[PDB]
Amino acid sequence: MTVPSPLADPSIVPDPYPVYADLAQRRPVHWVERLNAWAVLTYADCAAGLKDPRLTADRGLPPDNIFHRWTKNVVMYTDPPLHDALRRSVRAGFTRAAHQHYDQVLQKVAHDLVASIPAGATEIDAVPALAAELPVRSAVHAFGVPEEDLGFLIPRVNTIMTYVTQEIILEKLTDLHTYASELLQGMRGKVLPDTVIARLAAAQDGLTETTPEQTVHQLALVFIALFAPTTPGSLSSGTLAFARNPRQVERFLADQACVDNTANEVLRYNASNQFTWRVAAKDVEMGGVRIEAGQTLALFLGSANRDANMFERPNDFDLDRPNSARHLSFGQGVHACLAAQLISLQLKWFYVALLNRFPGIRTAGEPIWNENLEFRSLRSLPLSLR
Ligand code: HEM
Ligand SMILES: [Li+]
Repeated sequence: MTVPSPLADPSIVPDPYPVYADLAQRRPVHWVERLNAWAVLTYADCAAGLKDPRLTADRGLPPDNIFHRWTKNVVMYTDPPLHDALRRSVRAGFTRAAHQHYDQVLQKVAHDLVASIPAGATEIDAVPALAAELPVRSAVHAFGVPEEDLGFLIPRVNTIMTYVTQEIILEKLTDLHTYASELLQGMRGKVLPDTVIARLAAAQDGLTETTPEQTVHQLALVFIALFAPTTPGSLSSGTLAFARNPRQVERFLADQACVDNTANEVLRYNASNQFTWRVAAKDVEMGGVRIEAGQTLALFLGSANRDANMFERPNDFDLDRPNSARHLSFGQGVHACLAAQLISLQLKWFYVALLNRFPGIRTAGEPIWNENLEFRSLRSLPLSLR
């Protein structure tokens, strides 16, 4: 627990993959002091870890604080059986029928955003112009966040997501709860019909295994996830991958199977959430290391996704890869991303619109990355359009 590791250093965020690969070969499970946790780097160990009921997500200041009340009442930080009740209680937003509707909505929203870039424009910064914007348009039109309430919501989520005191974070999380409960009573903006939130709102008279107060907690989680840097990061990193791989732009334009695999290969190529957290409920052994009950683990999804044992030539962005769907960028098992299909639709329709209008995208200078590996996301992506 005293051996140095570079994994929590901002210096590796621009390109963490050679670091992951060097460390995995020698110490696939090892202690990272700045994370206060055991890093887990291989695909096999990350996948086992996500499936392991001995590893809890219940990670939970005065004891009645809102962070504790929130975490103990949302799917992301609870274990079965409560987790499973909480997850069933939001199923109405994410049915097969709902996704057939979101498919159509997201095709149009992505098309219209890309079409708003003048055809004669020669350059853009694809992060603010596109990657930051499409998730907001999707939040409004697919999820049903009222357009008129974005001024309230987005800056508060940005503050909560800061890489600012503990007091301020508790205040903004309190505000999200206030907003969520008032939204459901018609006191805030108008929720568009047939959206995720409209469906959840209509389901509230039918609760059987969760409480109205838990709906409020979970909606606060949804707002944080919606405006987190994860969706922008996926959009911008995939845009960079196409800009650096013109042969894959060609394959995308030539082959519907490549289009169909684009969301998953983009997600595999760069996990936005490069690691997620677990706590050992009981002693476990991983990577030859005895991890004791109570200790924290960081499962490096981003490393797993470039493990050559699962993905041959893992550093190739390859739309013809046959097993891209095995990526761990949405996790796996109990806590697998609630919005996985919504996100993959958003990604698919973005690249359809982008590469048909601007097949000639290329970088116009070096991309600039952020400094937080956990929520890894380009700050700027200067892009020539022609
Ligand atoms: C590219 C965008 C996104 C990525 C890469 C992503 C990634 C993830 C990952 C890795 C997990 C599993 C965490 C774990 O096992 O500890 C997860 C869970 C979750 N995600 Fe996403 N997410 C994205 C967008 C969203 C959005 C927009 C929403 C809005 C609803 C969302 C809602 C959730 C929820 C509620 C969970 C917890 C599910 C449960 O515990 O049962 N995610 N996500
Ligand atoms: Li940043």
